[PDB]
Amino acid sequence: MKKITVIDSHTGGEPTRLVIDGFPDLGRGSMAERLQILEREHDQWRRACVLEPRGSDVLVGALLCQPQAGDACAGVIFFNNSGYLGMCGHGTIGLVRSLYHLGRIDQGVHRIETPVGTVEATLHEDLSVSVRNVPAYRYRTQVMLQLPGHGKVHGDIAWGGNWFFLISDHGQRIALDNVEALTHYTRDVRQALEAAGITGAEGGVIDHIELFADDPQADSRNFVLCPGKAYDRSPCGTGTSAKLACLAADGKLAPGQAWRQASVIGSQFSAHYEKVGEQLIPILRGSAHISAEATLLLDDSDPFVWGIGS
Amino acid sequence: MKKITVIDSHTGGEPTRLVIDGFPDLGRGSMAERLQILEREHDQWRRACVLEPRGSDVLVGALLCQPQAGDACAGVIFFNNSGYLGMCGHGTIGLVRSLYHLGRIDQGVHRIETPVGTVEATLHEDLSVSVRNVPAYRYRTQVMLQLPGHGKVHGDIAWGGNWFFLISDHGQRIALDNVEALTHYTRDVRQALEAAGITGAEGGVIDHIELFADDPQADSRNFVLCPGKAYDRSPCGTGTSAKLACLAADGKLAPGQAWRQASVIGSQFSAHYEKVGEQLIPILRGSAHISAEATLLLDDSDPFVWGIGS
Ligand SMILES: O=C([O-])c1ccc[nH]1
Ligand SMILES: O=C([O-])c1ccc[nH]1
Ligand code: NA
Ligand code: NA
Repeated sequence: MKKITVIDSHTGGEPTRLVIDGFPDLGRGSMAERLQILEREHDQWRRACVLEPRGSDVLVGALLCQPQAGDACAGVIFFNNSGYLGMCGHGTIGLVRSLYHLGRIDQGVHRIETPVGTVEATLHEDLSVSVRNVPAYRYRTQVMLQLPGHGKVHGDIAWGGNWFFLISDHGQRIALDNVEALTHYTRDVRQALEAAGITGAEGGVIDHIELFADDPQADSRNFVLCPGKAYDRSPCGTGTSAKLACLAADGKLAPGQAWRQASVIGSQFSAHYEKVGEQLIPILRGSAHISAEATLLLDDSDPFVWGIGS
Repeated sequence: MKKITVIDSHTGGEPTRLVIDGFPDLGRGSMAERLQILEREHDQWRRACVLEPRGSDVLVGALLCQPQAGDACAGVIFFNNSGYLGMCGHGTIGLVRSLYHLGRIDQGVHRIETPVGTVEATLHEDLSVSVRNVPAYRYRTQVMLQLPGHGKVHGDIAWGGNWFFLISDHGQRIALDNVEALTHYTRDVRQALEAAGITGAEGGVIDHIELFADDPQADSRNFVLCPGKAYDRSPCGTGTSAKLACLAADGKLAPGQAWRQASVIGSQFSAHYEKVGEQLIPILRGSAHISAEATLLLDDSDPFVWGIGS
């Protein structure tokens, strides 16, 4: 039995499996270079960690890495049931809260290396975490999409640390009891995007889809389809970052102004942005809670030792 | 803060969360009496253990209990995302394999108390487990059912440790890549059963639905919808038990004869039955593997400490 030592947490219901020991050595390169090696040479390990039976389709994993920079407290690579993420907001909140749980950091400011750049997390007195994310921006606005059976929708294409399509005119009901219909709708959206050749910058695959609606207890409520067709239980840190860039460009949110984003299950992030140069810097605040301390055990006689399915 | 100590395993891909410490005390009564107490007074604990975010909709839990009988090695209560099970074949295989992992038993024959009676498990040299289940029987045969959009189907109503509706003339393709349509189909079947007021013996709610099909490498492949609308990744021990009773009554399987049942994801059980009196005793053999050793942590500040959702 190979062993993988993890701290499982969740942020607003969205889980993070922080791998603290047991994965193959990925060398001493950047987090982006280590991601390439992990995917190319050791992708079976991602599958063991986060697919059924030892994980779940909902699960996002985070491999804790020694960072290159002396002033960074950690590096991380994020992954899910289908592949690799860029940044991960809920995941970074989970990582920091987990490092605190392990006694490796205290309250204060920490820099975390990721495959898309270094972010800065503040662990507050209440143990919530603010993440100063990589820069966010809108690439295209009100891109028209024909949805069979639904008709035309318009969406923004925006980068928040992953690529998102953001839709307000969907006409769908956003609530936990409707996640089946919402999942089908957003799958159809991604299909339509793929059909029409619509990408982000430099042919970036738009693999996250988010729908927005009014909420009586927040500025907005969202539903977010992740690359592997599981939904985000949280308001989605990178997704909300993309949203801030869109609001700003539309003249609807100024620097420093708070924006409360509720998730499909009612959890909340508060967010604002700062302007540095031409760049918009999204800052997200939320809380994670520890779910479990676990050691995954990989039995060589188990036919699903490297995970179930395709 | 509060801790729940578990051994997670899976049987042919179907997970079992064996709770070995941390649940409230349920007294010294029978397993059935303890189930009553667990559900009435402590159902939040089931939810904390097996619902999101610390569990999954797929997960079946098994609370380890001290048995009443001096010659029993353990008692168990089984539960899922919706409520409580009776017996659980895959879960018993997982329990026995987990007790061996913990060094609490060795290879040989063990009696396990359950809410529907005592079963006998044999842990073999290859670490597979044979479970001699409680008696099984067919209650009604070829019950007619109109399915709006399909229509009509015929099924058997049978007890294998839980109540099942068993269908062969469904016209559905049974494979992992089709679980979405299979889930809808069985949901409708159950919908139709409730509509017509169809039950098992003494008003027994038929809460498991199973479809059967031919298989090139087994006698049959099945899809099993569990009470909480998750599917069984295993061939389903109690489900296959019910199947043996139906086959026997139809003159299609004699005592001692092997029946190989494949699951929707390709895992297999081998099964046969023995005849004692007017009773049919189903015997199921399969293998579990350990997934993880974990300590669930229940943070009082966590909004979802007792689980997400309805
Ligand atoms: O919080 C996020 O940034 C995220 C991306 C995918 C899932 N969660
Ligand atoms: O294996 C079984 O008996 C079972 C029942 C529900 C899920 N698995
Ligand atoms: Na509002
Ligand atoms: Na066959």
